[PDB]
Amino acid sequence: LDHGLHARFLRGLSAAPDGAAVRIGTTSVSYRHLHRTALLWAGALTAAGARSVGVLAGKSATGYAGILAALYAGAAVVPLRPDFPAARTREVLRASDADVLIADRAGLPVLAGALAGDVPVLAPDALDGELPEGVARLVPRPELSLSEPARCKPADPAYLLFTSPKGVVITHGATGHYFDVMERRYDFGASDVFSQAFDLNFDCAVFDLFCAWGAGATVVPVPPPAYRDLPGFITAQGITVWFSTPSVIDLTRRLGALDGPRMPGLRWSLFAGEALKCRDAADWRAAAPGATLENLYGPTELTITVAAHRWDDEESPRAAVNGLAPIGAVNDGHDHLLLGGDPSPDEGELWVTGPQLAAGYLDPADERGRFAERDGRRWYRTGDRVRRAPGGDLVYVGRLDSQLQVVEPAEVEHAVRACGADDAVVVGVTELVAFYTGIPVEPRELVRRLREVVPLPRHFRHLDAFPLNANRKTDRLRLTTMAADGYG
Ligand SMILES: C[C@H](N)C(=O)NS(=O)(=O)OC[C@H]1O[C@@H](n2cnc3c(N)ncnc32)[C@H](O)[C@@H]1O
Repeated sequence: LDHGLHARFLRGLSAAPDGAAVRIGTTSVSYRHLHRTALLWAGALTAAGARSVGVLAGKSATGYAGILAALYAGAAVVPLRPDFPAARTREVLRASDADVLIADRAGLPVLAGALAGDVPVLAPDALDGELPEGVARLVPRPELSLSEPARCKPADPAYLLFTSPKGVVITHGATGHYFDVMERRYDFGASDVFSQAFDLNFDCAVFDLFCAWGAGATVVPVPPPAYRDLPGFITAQGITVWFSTPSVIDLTRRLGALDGPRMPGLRWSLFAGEALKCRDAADWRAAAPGATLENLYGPTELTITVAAHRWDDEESPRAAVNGLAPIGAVNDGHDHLLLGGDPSPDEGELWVTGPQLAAGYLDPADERGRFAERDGRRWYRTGDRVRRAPGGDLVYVGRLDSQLQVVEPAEVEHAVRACGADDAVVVGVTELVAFYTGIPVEPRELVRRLREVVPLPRHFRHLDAFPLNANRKTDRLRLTTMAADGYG
């Protein structure tokens, strides 16, 4: 089992071959059935010489098997979003130099557009007349099926993932170090049931898949209606491990769904992608009291997550800064610094180096200003302002470049929440606009409260919800435009 990332799936296969690898609605696909499908598809990918495989698919059997088939063929997985604009998907195919495309039924309608810039398509569910004319089809033959998955070197690409817009090359070796280190934090086993909440083109979906599969556990895609009541969905499905952006907490709370211990069977409550508020952690924890909660942090260029904090109902609120839970300690095997060009013991840009470094970007020229040399080593400059609490825990404060002159928006946001908002986004237009959710407050009352907690924005906007970007993060760029249009 030295194959690479996909060796995690082989370990599940060995532990629960006939157990459910993926549960899609009212049906399951077994490890064994995914394995054989991937061997079959990989034989076709191998015969066509595939080094990079576009996976143009949703949360379908085809899409999960397509990921595995790509890895089984020794190729990088290049996830493509069927619901993304076709022209964007064209750019990604060009940039990644994808050799083959695997498409499910959600991918078919976008495929004519996707291929309108030599790239055969493996689309099991399609009829011939459903592929655009010109496009050659990969029809996997059982006689060319591999007898076993390709074995890859730690340097080989496993995944090509795009940030929000550069292509990041994630290696087998880096995911190998990642899962080795994350597995040791947890107690996953074959009876666990993992959410699959992240989109397939977002790096955290790799944790969903390979932590579950590494344990012989079951992956359960979270369909969009489920967000009307996440705790109901978790309990109905017997989900033991939950992982998402922490926006789902305020969402669930707002809908009245976060009242009482509605998730008794949950064991792990994991959040990544944006700042986690203390208050949000404690609220989720009351709703899922038998689940350990963790705040997981990191950028795509450091393989999935690169720091972790295990929430403690008593200690974490003490270490909190600006109402935000700590991001904790960097993953084992990594060093970090907080730079001001001089290191600080207290606060600065977080720089990290270690085995989880991406191999780099699809265009090396993009590395400059992002990857950096220091003390003979290669680091990733996160562009995040991070503080060290007493205790040693790191705490994320904000984007390094968010500072203004009129000011640290994150301190204003914290003051708005201490005055009663569920959440706040403070942006510049130079003056301040403070968007907030929660109970509406007349702005002169909000100012009175803010002068009481911090002895100020000139404009306050109440929203039912912040807008979210493609990754289900607060869309701060959208809000900055809303501010400029309204008050420029
Ligand atoms: C978790 C996933 N690797 C991710 O979100 N990658 S990303 O490249 O899309 O975005 C990374 C940025 O999200 C923010 N972020 C990610 N996880 C976070 C956490 N737990 N707390 C605060 N900020 C976080 C930071 O600004 C970070 O640099």
